[PDB]
Amino acid sequence: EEKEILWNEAKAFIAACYQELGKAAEVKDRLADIKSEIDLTGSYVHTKEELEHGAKMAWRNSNRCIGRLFWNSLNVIDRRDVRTKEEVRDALFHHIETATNNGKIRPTITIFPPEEKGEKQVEIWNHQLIRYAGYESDGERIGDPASCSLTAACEELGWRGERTDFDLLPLIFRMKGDEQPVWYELPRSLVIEVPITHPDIEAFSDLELKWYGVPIISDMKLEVGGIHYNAAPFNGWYMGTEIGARNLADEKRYDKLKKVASVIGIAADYNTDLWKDQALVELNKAVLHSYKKQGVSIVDHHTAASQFKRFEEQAEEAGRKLTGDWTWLIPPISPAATHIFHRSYDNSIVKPNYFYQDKPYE
Amino acid sequence: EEKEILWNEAKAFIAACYQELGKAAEVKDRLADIKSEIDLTGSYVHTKEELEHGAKMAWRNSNRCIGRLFWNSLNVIDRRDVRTKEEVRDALFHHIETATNNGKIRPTITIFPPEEKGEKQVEIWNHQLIRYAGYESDGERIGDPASCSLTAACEELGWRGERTDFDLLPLIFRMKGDEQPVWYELPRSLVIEVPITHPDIEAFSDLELKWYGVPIISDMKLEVGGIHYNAAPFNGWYMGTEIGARNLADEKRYDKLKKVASVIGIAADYNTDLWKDQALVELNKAVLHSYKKQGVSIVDHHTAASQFKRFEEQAEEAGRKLTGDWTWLIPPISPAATHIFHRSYDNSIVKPNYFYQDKPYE
Ligand code: HEM
Ligand code: HEM
Ligand SMILES: CNCCN(C)c1cccc(CCc2cc(C)cc(N)n2)n1
Ligand SMILES: CNCCN(C)c1cccc(CCc2cc(C)cc(N)n2)n1
Ligand SMILES: [Cl-]
Ligand SMILES: [Cl-]
Repeated sequence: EEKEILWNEAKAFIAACYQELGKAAEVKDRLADIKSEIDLTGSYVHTKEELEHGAKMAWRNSNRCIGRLFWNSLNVIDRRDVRTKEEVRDALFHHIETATNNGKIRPTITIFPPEEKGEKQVEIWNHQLIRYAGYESDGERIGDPASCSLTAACEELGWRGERTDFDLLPLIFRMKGDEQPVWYELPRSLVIEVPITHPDIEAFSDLELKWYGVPIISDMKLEVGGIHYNAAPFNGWYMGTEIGARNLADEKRYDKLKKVASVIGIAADYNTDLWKDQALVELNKAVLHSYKKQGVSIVDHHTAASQFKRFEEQAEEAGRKLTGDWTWLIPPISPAATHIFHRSYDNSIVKPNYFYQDKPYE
Repeated sequence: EEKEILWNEAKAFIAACYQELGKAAEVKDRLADIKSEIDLTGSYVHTKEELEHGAKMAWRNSNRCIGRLFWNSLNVIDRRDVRTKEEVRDALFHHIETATNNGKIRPTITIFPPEEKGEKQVEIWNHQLIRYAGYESDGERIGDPASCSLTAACEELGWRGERTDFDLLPLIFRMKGDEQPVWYELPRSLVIEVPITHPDIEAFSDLELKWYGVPIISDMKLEVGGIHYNAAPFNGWYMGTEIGARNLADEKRYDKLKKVASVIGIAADYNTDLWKDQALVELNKAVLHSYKKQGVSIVDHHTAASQFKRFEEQAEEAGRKLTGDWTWLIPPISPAATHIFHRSYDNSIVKPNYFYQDKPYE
């Protein structure tokens, strides 16, 4: 069954990929090569062209992603050659540096060797390559609650956080053959962070808020033509609402709305004053202002939705079916102000794509 | 097939209704009475208790409605006795008066005779009993665009609007046997309206905005135990976002955000300033403030979601499955600030319920 699944996925991907690349005449011979390769080895190896276009198609097929207009300019780094934990570490350091690009963020994916018999070659434990630690002990909450379990797992391995609200977690990953992951502290020179200030309200800096520049998801599986790249971290630039309406605002994250209300000079006592909504708007204005002022890439949700509208138009013009997940495409601030809110989307799963996988901690 | 559908729906409804009312021992005899009644007449007649509880269950089963905590206090008015258009008109005038209750809004439904062989006895053309007219001619848009087709249909029948931005549409409905609906101007003494002002910004009144107090949906079908009450107008009180984030804000409705931005003293030039979000918050604050100041019932979306959370808890405690439509339950302002955003809902259809039906205009 395994090989049959692989071969069927392979035929569908190669046909589609080569058609898009204008190389349809080569499909037959390539498929023959593949079929024999599967027969002999139990798997097959993507050409660099297939891997690159496959990663791009996967992004294009990501139903929940509003940022898909730019799918074809994804920067794909082929690291299927890595064999050592130093090579992996250095490839991850390099991804951060090249994606960050001094603030002019480049959407990038680094692709490590794929699973073989479902056996992972490299297993990345981080949810994002750059993320803050979280702690909870004796009623005291410090840092990002979303990172509590990973933070505890790191501290089991000999790492120790300073217990600031913004401790950078180390990179942590496990190699095939090793029982325990290794961890490496992030060189701070690699990590751009942005202090949050407000364009009009000087007191906003009193909150001492900041966030990191580049979100780099490192725990999803890239699937291309039946091959499972469980380790393939990717990044874009932030949409401001992710920081201002979720990371800093959610009660189960940094939970800052009451403190925001206070610094902007409004009462936080009555639902009918809409103080939470007002605080959310000002926090989200501060986030965009701060990233722009520092020269770090960011997009606001209105511009992002406008770009997504163009992605819809491009899909129809290219004769491709559009798929989307309305519940994730609408922004968490003023969603009815975007065209997304007012239409529906087919939530069908198309491959290549990115998929969740089980955490090795928890 | 018709009678079989009716009989099956009847058995399911009577069993459930009588169980909830603690009258399960009476189910068998009542069902016998019903089965014979269907045999002889082709239909059956609800007792006043069944009709009342059926209307309440229907509201309780309305997946898209955040206001369902109060389903059991719905005020049901049985008008299955009406036969003349004057009786219908007067029943609709009465609904407005009793539901309005001098501003202390009472959720109310008035139930007219049901369809017989799919033949309607009374056909109400209004979408809501109280709504503003809309006009479009030679590039000029006046009033509420959502009412353009109904307004044109009214003016075909001899009505003429003053072409203000807030013309009250007449009541319009058709009786069985008549080819044309009749229309009746609404007595203004029956209609409470609220001028929109802002608690802090005096200039807000310069926009000369207002809205009506009571939303009374009059074009949905109530279905109870296989009986189709196509004419059964119902009302609640508004959630403020319906007025401030949709009716006055949508580009295809009153489209006021640019004018709001100007009166609150902010630029409306850059997406990254989040001027639309800021305008939406202030407009929505003004709406709540204005209804409260005038003593007209209204709920803000935070309080409404808190009530809905209690509805969820009540459902589990009563051993009833909960159904909901996430896409409609989340408010259009700060949805992630509500618990609704962070969970999922089973969107299954349970009867009794309210259903869309074809418009007789358009
Ligand atoms: C260029 C800037 C980008 C922006 C602003 C953006 C924005 C977003 C947002 C807001 C989400 C919603 C998920 C959440 O909030 O937790 C999302 C989902 C997603 N994005 Fe993007 N994205 C971008 C680039 C990328 C890239 C480069 C990839 C991969 C190559 C990608 C793949 C995805 C995937 C797979 C999801 C769904 C994750 C899930 O199911 O939980 N995005 N994106
Ligand atoms: C008491 C105050 C009430 C509030 C604040 C409320 C709020 C809402 C809101 C915001 C919607 C979303 C639909 C839209 O925005 O267009 C809705 C849907 C609905 N409500 Fe309520 N509601 C209330 C009372 C009632 C009552 C009394 C009934 C019937 C007895 C009812 C039946 C429904 C139905 C059937 C829908 C779905 C309509 C559709 O599918 O388009 N509601 N409600
Ligand atoms: C619902 N999403 C769960 C968390 N995961 C797996 C996830 C996956 C993709 C994107 C996100 C949001 C963080 C993010 C990532 C990227 C690549 C870009 C961006 N603007 N924001 N999160
Ligand atoms: C998506 N809804 C389409 C318009 N319809 C049919 C509809 C039906 C029920 C409720 C609404 C919103 C207006 C309304 C009605 C009622 C009874 C209460 C309320 N707060 N708001 N609209
Ligand atoms: Cl994030
Ligand atoms: Cl309305």
